[PDB]
Amino acid sequence: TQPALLRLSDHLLANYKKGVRPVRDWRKPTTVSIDVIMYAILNVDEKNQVLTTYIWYRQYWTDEFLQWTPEDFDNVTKLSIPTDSIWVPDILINEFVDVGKSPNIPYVYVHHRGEVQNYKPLQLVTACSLDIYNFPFDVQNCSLTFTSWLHTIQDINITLWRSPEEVRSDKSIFINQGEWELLEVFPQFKEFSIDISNSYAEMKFYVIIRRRPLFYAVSLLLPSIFLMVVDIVGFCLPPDSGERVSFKITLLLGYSVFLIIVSDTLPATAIGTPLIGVYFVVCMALLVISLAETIFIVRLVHKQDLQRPVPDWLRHLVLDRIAWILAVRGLLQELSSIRHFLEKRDEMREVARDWLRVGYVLDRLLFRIYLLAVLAYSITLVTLWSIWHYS
Amino acid sequence: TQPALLRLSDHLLANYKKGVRPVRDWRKPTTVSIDVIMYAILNVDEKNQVLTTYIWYRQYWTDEFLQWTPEDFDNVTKLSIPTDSIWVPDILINEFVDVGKSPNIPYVYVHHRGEVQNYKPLQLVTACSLDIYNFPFDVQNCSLTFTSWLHTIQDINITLWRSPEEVRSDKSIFINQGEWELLEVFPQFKEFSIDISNSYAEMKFYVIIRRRPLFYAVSLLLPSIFLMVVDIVGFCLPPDSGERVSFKITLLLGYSVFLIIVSDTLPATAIGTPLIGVYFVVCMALLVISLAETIFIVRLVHKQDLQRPVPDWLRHLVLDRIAWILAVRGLLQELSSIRHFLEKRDEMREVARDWLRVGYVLDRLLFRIYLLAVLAYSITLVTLWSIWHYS
Amino acid sequence: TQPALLRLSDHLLANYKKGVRPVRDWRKPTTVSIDVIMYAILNVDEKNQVLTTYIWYRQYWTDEFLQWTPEDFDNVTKLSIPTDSIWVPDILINEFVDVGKSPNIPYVYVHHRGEVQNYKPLQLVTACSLDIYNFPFDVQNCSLTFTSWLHTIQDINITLWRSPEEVRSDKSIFINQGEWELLEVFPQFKEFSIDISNSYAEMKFYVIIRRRPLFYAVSLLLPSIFLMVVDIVGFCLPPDSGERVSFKITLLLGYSVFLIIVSDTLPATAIGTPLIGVYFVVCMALLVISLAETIFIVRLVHKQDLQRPVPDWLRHLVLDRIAWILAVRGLLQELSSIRHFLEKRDEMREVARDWLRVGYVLDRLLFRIYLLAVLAYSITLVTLWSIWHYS
Amino acid sequence: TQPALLRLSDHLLANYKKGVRPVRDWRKPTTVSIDVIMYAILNVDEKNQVLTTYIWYRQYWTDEFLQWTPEDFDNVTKLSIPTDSIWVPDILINEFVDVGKSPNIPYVYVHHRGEVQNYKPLQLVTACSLDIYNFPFDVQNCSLTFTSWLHTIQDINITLWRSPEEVRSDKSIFINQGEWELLEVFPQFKEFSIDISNSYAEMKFYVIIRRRPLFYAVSLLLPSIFLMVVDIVGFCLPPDSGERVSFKITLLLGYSVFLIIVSDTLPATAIGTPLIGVYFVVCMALLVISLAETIFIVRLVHKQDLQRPVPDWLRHLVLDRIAWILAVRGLLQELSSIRHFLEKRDEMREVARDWLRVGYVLDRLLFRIYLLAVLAYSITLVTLWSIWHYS
Amino acid sequence: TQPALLRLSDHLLANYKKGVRPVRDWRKPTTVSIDVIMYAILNVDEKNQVLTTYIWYRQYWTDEFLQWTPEDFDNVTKLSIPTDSIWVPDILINEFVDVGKSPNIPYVYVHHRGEVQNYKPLQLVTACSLDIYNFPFDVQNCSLTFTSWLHTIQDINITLWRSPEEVRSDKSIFINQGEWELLEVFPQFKEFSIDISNSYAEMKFYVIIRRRPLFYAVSLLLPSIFLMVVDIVGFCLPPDSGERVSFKITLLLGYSVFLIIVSDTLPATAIGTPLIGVYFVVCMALLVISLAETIFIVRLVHKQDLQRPVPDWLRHLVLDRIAWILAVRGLLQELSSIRHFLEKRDEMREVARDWLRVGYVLDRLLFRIYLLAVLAYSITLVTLWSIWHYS
Ligand SMILES: *[C@@H]1O[C@H](CO)[C@@H](O[C@@H]2O[C@H](CO)[C@@H](O)[C@H](O)[C@H]2NC(C)=O)[C@H](O)[C@H]1NC(C)=O
Ligand SMILES: NCCc1c[nH]c2ccc(O)cc12
Ligand SMILES: NCCc1c[nH]c2ccc(O)cc12
Ligand SMILES: NCCc1c[nH]c2ccc(O)cc12
Ligand SMILES: NCCc1c[nH]c2ccc(O)cc12
Ligand SMILES: NCCc1c[nH]c2ccc(O)cc12
Repeated sequence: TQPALLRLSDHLLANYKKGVRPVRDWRKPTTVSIDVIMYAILNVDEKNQVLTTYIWYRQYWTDEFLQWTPEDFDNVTKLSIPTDSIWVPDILINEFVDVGKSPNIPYVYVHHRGEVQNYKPLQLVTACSLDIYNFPFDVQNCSLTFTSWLHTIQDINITLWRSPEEVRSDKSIFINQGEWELLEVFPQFKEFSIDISNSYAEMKFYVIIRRRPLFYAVSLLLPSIFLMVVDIVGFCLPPDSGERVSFKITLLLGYSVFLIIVSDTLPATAIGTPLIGVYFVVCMALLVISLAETIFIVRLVHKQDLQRPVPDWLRHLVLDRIAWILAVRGLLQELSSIRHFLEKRDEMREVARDWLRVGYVLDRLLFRIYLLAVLAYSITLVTLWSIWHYS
Repeated sequence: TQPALLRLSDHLLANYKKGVRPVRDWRKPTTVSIDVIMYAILNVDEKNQVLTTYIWYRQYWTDEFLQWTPEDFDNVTKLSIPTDSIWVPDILINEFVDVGKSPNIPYVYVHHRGEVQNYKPLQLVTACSLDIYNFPFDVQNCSLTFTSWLHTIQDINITLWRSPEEVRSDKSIFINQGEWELLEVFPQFKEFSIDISNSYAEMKFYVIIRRRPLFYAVSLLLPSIFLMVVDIVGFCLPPDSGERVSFKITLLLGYSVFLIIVSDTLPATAIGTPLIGVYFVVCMALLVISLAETIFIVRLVHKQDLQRPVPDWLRHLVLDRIAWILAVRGLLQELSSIRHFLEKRDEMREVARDWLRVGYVLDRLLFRIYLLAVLAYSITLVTLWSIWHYS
Repeated sequence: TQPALLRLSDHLLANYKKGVRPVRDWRKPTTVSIDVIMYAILNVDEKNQVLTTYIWYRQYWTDEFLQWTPEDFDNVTKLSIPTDSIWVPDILINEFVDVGKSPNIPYVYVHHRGEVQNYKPLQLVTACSLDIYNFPFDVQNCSLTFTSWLHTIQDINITLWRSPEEVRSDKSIFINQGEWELLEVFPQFKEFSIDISNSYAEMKFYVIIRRRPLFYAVSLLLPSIFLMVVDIVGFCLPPDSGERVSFKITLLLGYSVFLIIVSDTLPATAIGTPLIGVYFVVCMALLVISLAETIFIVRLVHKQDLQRPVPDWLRHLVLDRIAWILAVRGLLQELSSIRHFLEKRDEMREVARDWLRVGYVLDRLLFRIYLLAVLAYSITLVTLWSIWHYS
Repeated sequence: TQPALLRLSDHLLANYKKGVRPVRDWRKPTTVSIDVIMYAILNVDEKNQVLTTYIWYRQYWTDEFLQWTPEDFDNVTKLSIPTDSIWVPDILINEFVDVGKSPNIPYVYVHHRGEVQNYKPLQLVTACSLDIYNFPFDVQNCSLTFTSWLHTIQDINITLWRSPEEVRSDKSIFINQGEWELLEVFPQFKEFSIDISNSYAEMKFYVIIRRRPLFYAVSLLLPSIFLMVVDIVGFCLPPDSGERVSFKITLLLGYSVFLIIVSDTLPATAIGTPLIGVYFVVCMALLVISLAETIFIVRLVHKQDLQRPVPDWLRHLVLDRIAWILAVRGLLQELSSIRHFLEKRDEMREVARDWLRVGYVLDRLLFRIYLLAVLAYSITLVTLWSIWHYS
Repeated sequence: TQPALLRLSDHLLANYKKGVRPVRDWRKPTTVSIDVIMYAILNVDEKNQVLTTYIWYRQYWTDEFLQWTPEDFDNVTKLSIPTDSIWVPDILINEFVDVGKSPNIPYVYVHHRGEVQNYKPLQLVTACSLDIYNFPFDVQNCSLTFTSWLHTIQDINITLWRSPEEVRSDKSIFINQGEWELLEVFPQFKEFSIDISNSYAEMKFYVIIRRRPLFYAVSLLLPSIFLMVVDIVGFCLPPDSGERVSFKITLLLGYSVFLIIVSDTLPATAIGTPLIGVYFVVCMALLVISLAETIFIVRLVHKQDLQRPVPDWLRHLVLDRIAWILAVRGLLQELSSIRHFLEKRDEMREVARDWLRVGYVLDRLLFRIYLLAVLAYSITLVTLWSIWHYS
């Protein structure tokens, strides 16, 4: 006698004519209204200039083909019908490496005022620019864009639906102890035109994502502590001995092994320059210049050299002080010959005493240069931490 | 004359109207009833904060559009019809990296009471948090979530169908000799609301998965045995010789090679800190401080140094004791000169005898410090094993 | 006037009603009949506890909806119709990492007796347990399983169709010079029941796959030949010199480099323990205990030590024998002083002669221990080869 | 009373007959008109001779089945209908490794003049040849091709639609601070015929893509600065000592480690030869020839050798100058014997004085050879930079 | 008045009955006619015994359901209709790892004689055997196979359509400067039968693909040049000194590092044996036997040894020659004692003179053995190059 409410859906799906743009008047544009929220962001591999994310997407647009009345229809204000039989526009992410593995979920809402609602989960992995000027503290600024690809500015209207102050702080839905944390987003409207008389719609979502170097600080500052340890063990030894040389070549090789461990654990891109690794290579360069000085001291303690201290080295010293600062006859003859050979034997020692005073001064000079270099890098690190603390 | 039972399926599929929400009364919510079991869990790559699993999923929901009578229908209580022609809700896993490669299997059950049954195998690889505070013994706690994505709390009711005590212990179906073993799961009901007047359903499955370090114990405790072997071979040698130095630099390089073998075989994440590797780096730091002490002993056995034992080293010693604890004339002249040169020749030996007593005491002091460090780490390892044995 | 035979297919496809379970009587179960053959097996990556294969699958089941008569139909006993319009059950592989990239091939056979035939190529990559107790000779036992996922034991009957003796030896179709070779398979029937009054069908295919170590034998036995070469070059040298020490530290580092080359070329899993690498680490442990003995001999040739040979070393020796086994006065005074200093100069040599006899005996003792260890490992390797030759 | 404009779409979709080639006259070919723009190019992995890109594609073709009149149709000049119901040709990229993950976007334009418009985003990863003759400055020339795969030259006409001067410079739409930058493209028309009487259409897009070595210059020129540093520290030392040998073997090993760091960070292909790495291997070859010379000098300072300076070394020197350039008797006897033994003791020194003058000249000769080699490589590098600056 | 030609396609698609095997008489088999061409072959990763290719595929088969007349149909001899509405057989590649990412392109040709034409691009990555007996020159022989998977030998006839002499040389369509080049292909027909009374069709395409080692020759022959350089620097040094030992241990470690660089840049499979790397390991084995000889010479220059030259070493020498080839009394007493101690002091030198003549001869003997080994390997390399030049 009395059928169910499903015939009402037949009255919702009698003569719909799917495929046509749903408007009463054609020059009046239809209005879609969109919103986005970020549940949890996945990892950033960052080698391919790429980033991954997984967001929840809300939209609704006025369909105007469907009228419902509250009377005699058993008060079904909200009801779900499949999206494969109704109209849907094309809102797409751009600059993407591939489309995310998203489900279909064919259900959308219909109501009395005609508009159709849609919720969808979608993930996107896309190419975007990141700054690696400072490695442990990264800005990681990016921008996503949505557009009506096949429709124009008088075809589909873009509505953000929400006041930007509560868009600015959306931290109620976020996963704990993640590596990357978000601080604020910024919605704004633009337009891009390729040629004349063709203007298409564009919506953009500005994103600031931030990671803290809680793991990188302990694992990266302690190699600098090891640098200070090898610097202060390169301090108390006399420069004239070769034992510091035989230690420091193995120390340079072990330092290169430990730093290539750190740098292949964390490699960088071909676009940006990590200045921490650049300063590590500068330390390796200053250490091999120090090793050139070291083998100069190794050659300096030899007996045979032709070097000039009078014409120009005195000028360098003055410039430093100005800017920077019968058988008894045979018996006596043979014993005097023994005395002469013994005198030659301890005559060996006087040849190396003149050399030892010069190279120690030049070693202390280049040690002061390296100390000012380490102090300037410490000022640079404190300044970078203060700039990041300014935020 | 008499057709087959397939016309009965025509009576089951005459006027179904697929796509409408099947209810008699609209404000009365439909009830789905769900259950999950885990046949075998796949490997966890754990670098991407991700885990893989493969589970079997059971659900059934009251359709109410289909009535069957036991009389005159040849007693077909249970029969299979394809799922592409009937209604199905949307129950989805969240925080997933991609949807699993699952089959379609278009067959579902219909009965006399109206409800439709569904069995499906599904695998999911999803992002989840893991704790790497202690590397060989891992808690590996996680949580999965199912929800009605497009339906609300008065739309679809979630039913767990099974008493939680027999949910707590489900070990009848599990694969032997796997790396990861499960102990218990915990079903519970929650609700999340983003804004006002919008409350959606949520079901959560708590999972404890556990691996035993049967391979990691033998392969990780034996490097500590090698650490004790190199510690006790660093004990019996006299500190004044350079042979311990020339061995210990090669020993430190070989120890670094063997430990980078262990650590690139098992790397960690950028979020958590493996304290075993941290203690290995602490041992490398104490060994290079020991090497700084070692080259201090190498410089200590030289003849030329200006060090003060009287003003402050005696204060350090007191502080340690308080807190821690004619031709014959020419012949005689020349032979006396030979005696004088020979006296100088064995006068060389007395200059190095004063140094040798001090550095041995400081070496034994820092050896006691390292022994207390190894003993404290042994207490820490036994305490961690006891905490894991508490479970 | 006379149409073609395609109208016969219309008589085969007039009122089929796809989607219903095809039976005359419902409690009588339909019978599927299945068979499998393996054309070529792909590689096993074996790190993820996973294996890949590509097999050919034959099945046929009685449809009973389709009757053909040999009279007046131009003798079409066998004809092909698409499988998208007819019924098909669900026979699935389990414990799979993902479904194989298989084609569709929509053609199946129909005949006079009603049953429908199906041939399909399908590949599967699935998780399965492998034994790595012995690395070059692997058993590689596994089991695959097929089931009716949505049907019960009174719904679909499983038929193997072939006598198990000719299932046991199927080597006519196999690719030559592959790494993995199969020997026999074993078909058997089981049943698994999760809860009461619910019993589902199960078919299992037992598989023995085997690889020969023709590459691993030459590349793995020759490092043991190098171990015997370094053992016999560690034999003829006197232990008192440091030249064997300075060679053996570089030999241990080069041996570690060559063995990490072998072991990162062939790594193992986190579940099983490769005992060949375990014995390699045992050889490294015995070599560093030998190196501790070696530096004990290095300290043994020094002049200053306080060791006790009388109280306990004699007890150790007895235990080894029991279980294991005027101016002329000034001239004469000064020349006698020269004689005294020269007597002291060759008095240096007598202090080191007492030490040299003890450590050679202990070195030969630990060399006998290492020789018995290598001989026991040779017995173990011959025993393992004999156990594999037993098959 | 008055229906909407959707019935007009019914008048657009009444008797379309999708699947037929839309022409009035068959021998008159239909005309497609195409254009391409490059929004942002992705990274080039370049190991697989492959490159990735993401472009925007515009096309339109005359359909001629659809007539619209401006009168009485409410002025709908442009309207969107789905592309799944209308005709579309096959324009495909060739030599592709796989098809890009592109969306469907089922909407195309229809107008009064009959032609249908289509916009699509598509990415393609394809095999193409690149030149690695010079590593930091790469030409990276390539060519893409579009064709009508199933249609012939009298079937589909290809139209580029745009004047080639404004095709030549299209830099208004390009992403900033990318690694690869484009300069110009070149459109042209060709034709390929496999056999006789079969000629098919072809369109080709020539692409010049360019990367700047802003990261590679600083990271690659500074190893050459290190090469000059080790060259000038190999200058001031005397060749006769072994300290330069013991440094230079460790210097060669450290140089090989640093260069294998650079070369496994940036590897090359199996097709092209990177001449910078070739010159690095040439420097390693000249350094091991220098090391052979070095150990020749090491053997040169020994006392026992049989070498001929008279017959042929004088000829080599002339060729170099021409082209390149009672008891007292017992007392006296025994003291004369002491004099004879002391004379033998300082007779040791005269044997090594003759050798030292020759090898220094040959060392300076090969140092001049290496200096001319480094100077020629500097000329080569400046010439290559000038050729790239010519562009 | 006069409709278009699309109604003709309706006359082509009125009563087609898709899904039936199209024949007039059933026992007369339908004939497909196929051809293949290779545009460009992709890279071969060769670790997984796998190869990739991308080919163009041409086929046509007689449909016989469609008749066209040249009269009154406006001369449409060739026209395109979609392939989703017409019959298509199943021609598949076998032994494939996965199906290639191929497009759909739903357009096929129909004509007056009834047959339907099809062109398709398809790529396939498949498992196939390769020979690595000689590494730089590879045969790389393979075979592909096509078959009618679901049809028998009286169902579908295979036609190659082209004379085999012009199949033998098809080099008009091939990409320049690729790594792999093809020389000839060989078409032939076979048949495989699993059981009795079941014989299915098979077509096979034999492929010879060839790569030239233009990069491998320069990068692989120059390590052999380095082997000759280290061999000739191991020639001029005297064997009695330890300086050759201290160089050659570092030379062996550096040679192992350089060769593991070459061998992890180019690794091999677990099936085949690369004899170049085998000869490299043989050179390492002969060098460590040479190092055992070297440390035998190191022990040979010591003063304390008990070796027998008389009983058996003379027999070895004969076998080599046969097959291979008052106070004055106190003064005189004390000065004679000084003479005796001085006589003992230069009595040290005579003990080491007897040893030095033997080990040089044995060193030259093993050097001749290594020279014959290098000469035999040179003969082997020239012979392998001549065998490859025979082709
Ligand atoms: C299809 O082609 C045939 C072959 O040319 C056409 O037959 C001839 O067409 C010419 C062109 O006008 C006439 O002059 C001849 O008289 C035709 N032959 C005969 C026997 O009448 C045929 O007309 C073409 N079909 C159509 C529709 O034009
Ligand atoms: N799981 C319920 C879906 C859901 C809840 N809140 C949401 C907010 C936005 C969105 O796209 C989706 C949602
Ligand atoms: N072959 C059917 C497997 C099976 C048996 N019982 C089950 C229960 C739930 C489920 O998802 C699956 C199953
Ligand atoms: N994003 C809107 C589509 C669009 C704008 N400009 C374009 C240029 C070319 C093209 O294929 C497409 C477009
Ligand atoms: N543009 C069509 C390419 C093409 C030309 N001739 C061909 C022959 C065979 C084939 O598969 C493809 C082709
Ligand atoms: N070309 C058909 C291959 C084939 C021959 N015999 C078979 C038997 C079973 C099977 O799945 C496949 C086959």
